[PDB]
Amino acid sequence: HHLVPRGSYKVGIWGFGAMGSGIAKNILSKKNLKLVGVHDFREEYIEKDVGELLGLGKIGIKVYPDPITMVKQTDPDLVVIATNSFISVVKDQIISILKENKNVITIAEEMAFPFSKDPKAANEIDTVAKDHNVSVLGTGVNPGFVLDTLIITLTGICLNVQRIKAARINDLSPFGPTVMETQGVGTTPEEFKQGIKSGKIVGHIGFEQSIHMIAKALGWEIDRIEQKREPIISNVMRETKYVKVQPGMVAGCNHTAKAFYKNELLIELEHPQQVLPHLENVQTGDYITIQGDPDISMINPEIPGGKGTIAIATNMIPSVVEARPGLLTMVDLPIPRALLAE
Amino acid sequence: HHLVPRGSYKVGIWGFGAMGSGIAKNILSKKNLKLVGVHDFREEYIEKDVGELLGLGKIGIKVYPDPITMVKQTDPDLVVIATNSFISVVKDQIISILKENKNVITIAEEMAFPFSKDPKAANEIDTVAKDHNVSVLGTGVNPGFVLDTLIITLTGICLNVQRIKAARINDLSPFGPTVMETQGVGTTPEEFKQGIKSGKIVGHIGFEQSIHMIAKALGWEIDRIEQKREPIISNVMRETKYVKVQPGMVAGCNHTAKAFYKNELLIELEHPQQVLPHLENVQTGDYITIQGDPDISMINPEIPGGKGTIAIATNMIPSVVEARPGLLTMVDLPIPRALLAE
Ligand SMILES: NC(=O)c1ccc[n+]([C@@H]2O[C@H](COP(=O)([O-])OP(=O)(O)OC[C@H]3O[C@@H](n4cnc5c(N)ncnc54)[C@H](O)[C@@H]3O)[C@@H](O)[C@H]2O)c1
Ligand SMILES: NC(=O)c1ccc[n+]([C@@H]2O[C@H](COP(=O)([O-])OP(=O)(O)OC[C@H]3O[C@@H](n4cnc5c(N)ncnc54)[C@H](O)[C@@H]3O)[C@@H](O)[C@H]2O)c1
Repeated sequence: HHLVPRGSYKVGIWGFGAMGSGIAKNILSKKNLKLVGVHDFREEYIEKDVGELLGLGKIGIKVYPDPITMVKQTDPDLVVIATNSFISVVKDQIISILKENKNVITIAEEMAFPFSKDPKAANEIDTVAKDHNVSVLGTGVNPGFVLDTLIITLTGICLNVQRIKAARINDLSPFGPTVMETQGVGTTPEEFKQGIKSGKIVGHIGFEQSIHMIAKALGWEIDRIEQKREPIISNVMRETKYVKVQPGMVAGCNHTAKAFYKNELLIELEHPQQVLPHLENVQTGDYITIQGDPDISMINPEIPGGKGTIAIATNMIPSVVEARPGLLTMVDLPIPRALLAE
Repeated sequence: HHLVPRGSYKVGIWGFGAMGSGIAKNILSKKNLKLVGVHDFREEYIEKDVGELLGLGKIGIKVYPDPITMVKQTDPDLVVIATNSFISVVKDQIISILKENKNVITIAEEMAFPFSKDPKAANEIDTVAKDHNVSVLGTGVNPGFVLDTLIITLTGICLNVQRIKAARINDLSPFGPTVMETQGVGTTPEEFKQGIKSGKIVGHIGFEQSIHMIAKALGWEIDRIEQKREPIISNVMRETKYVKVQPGMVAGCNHTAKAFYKNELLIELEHPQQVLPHLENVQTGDYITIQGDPDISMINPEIPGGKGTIAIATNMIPSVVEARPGLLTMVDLPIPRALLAE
């Protein structure tokens, strides 16, 4: 009732890495968004022109050494935070922006649905947001879309849902050595085991967030989540510039999650990640099965993680600016849609 | 800012046919909805107990001969109108409810997005809704989901969209003689031609609504829509209790639509409807292709029209009750999701 609608929105960015620089380039293309400032803590970006960093020539938008200075001088309506995955780090970044009376989108995986896993941090964020009449959303391809929002959306044509099973199968081949390491690519089984114990081999971050969003959306409770991270052993040679997988070595990580209530399995999410999956007849894609009334079976190849994340983080901007105050989720907002290029 | 949120919602129904009786049964199953009244103009329903009509025993909810009496005595928060397809008929039904200060959902095909095709009727509805601080939504499987909402949602992971192509392929075999007639099943080509001219053979109602919703959502303009309705000629026998199709006869209707702007094709929607499509290797399903950055290719079998429509019309109820006043569309509301059974 009191919302003043706007026709264009100013955007700032905190974190000018792969995602945040993609986002900046995407915003620059939009008719109804304007990029007004960027911040990153690395000297290689600080005080440089964002246009020139992106290879577009000078556009007169600089990278600020400080995010609060950025916000105060450039006056964005919303800041996109593309920094870290973990609510223990990102919470203070989010709160810093909300205290300067701006909205936030983050792609941090633990922010897609933090209410069950990190209830104190969630409440702290929601409270600051409400106290400053601003909104926060965590989004992304996964978590934020393929294994949560999209699943939920499909249930909208169901009379009732019994259980969900979904899988995202990607190809790690495009990526660099850090990604290869986090999925154990190019390891022996023993090496993989020790990387899992040490945390060097991560698998996927977000299944708990997606499970809890789906559950909340459908009115279910979840009392237990079992996760497994198992090496994907190759029978063939798989090689990129940065990794060599021989037969018997690990080609990546099969991370799966099962969510229960009182020992009834309600949600099963699977995310095998490996290099060159087609070499052993694995087809990449996003696959959703809903068992209910009716049953639904649904994308090949899979939605690209990087490009899709850049996209959705951009595309949600107007909705978040226009949204009610608080810590919001994708389930609270109008359906995602692509914003018009200039 | 002024919205008082509710935890349960009372529902009324106008039109107790295949959809409206399905909807009533679905609402009766929900934890957070209560069915409070039904109206239909046929004597066979009027004054009968809805529970008994549905085979559930007496539940003490009757069918009213008058919808306004229904609303005044049973005090629903929202009325679902499942009567007719055409905005020329349904507009006055919708307006009648809005003037009694209640919200509306309708499944009328021309109400999914009436702003371009029927701008005077749309504005009249939007104006009455706003004047009475209530909301109206048109929804359904098609239009309302598969060839509009769902497509739009998928674009939310795109950087930009060039063009869309989508098809829904169903099987008419389950249906009765009226459906068979509207799709020309069991006709000769000459007969089909004359049924198209007379309006006995309809094809699909809604492509213009879906095209215009997708366009509006993406910020596109459409200046021309070309439609074709061509008979699907069988090479084999196809038979149900109510129809016999011999080789050379028509098995149904291939209705397609192409939407342009300045002669560039932006949206192509296809809905072949025929009996027993598998007999000539046609696979039923809903298929969406987005050409853009990135390209996206997406359900087999197709989302069931009847069950899915019952579902979505029910599932949107809380959102519409909670929504801002006016004539809304699926693009304005939170993502569809299944409501919890009691
Ligand atoms: N939800 C999803 O689907 C999704 C998808 C992609 C990435 N992510 C997450 O988004 C984050 C960003 O991914 P990326 O690929 O852009 O990573 P990146 O390493 O390429 O970029 C991170 C950037 O943030 C900067 N940065 C980090 N901490 C900072 C701080 N405290 N202050 C200022 N600048 C800081 C770094 O200097 C770097 O430029 C990661 O946590 C990633 O896992 C989520
Ligand atoms: N958007 C979609 O995907 C979608 C899907 C299914 C049906 N529909 C539409 O929904 C409508 C209902 O479909 P159905 O299969 O239930 O049709 P139906 O013929 O089985 O039921 C219509 C009912 O409405 C009653 N009725 C009609 N006009 C009335 C009036 N003026 N006052 C009171 N009662 C009245 C009839 O007596 C009948 O019981 C149709 O127009 C149909 O095309 C849309």
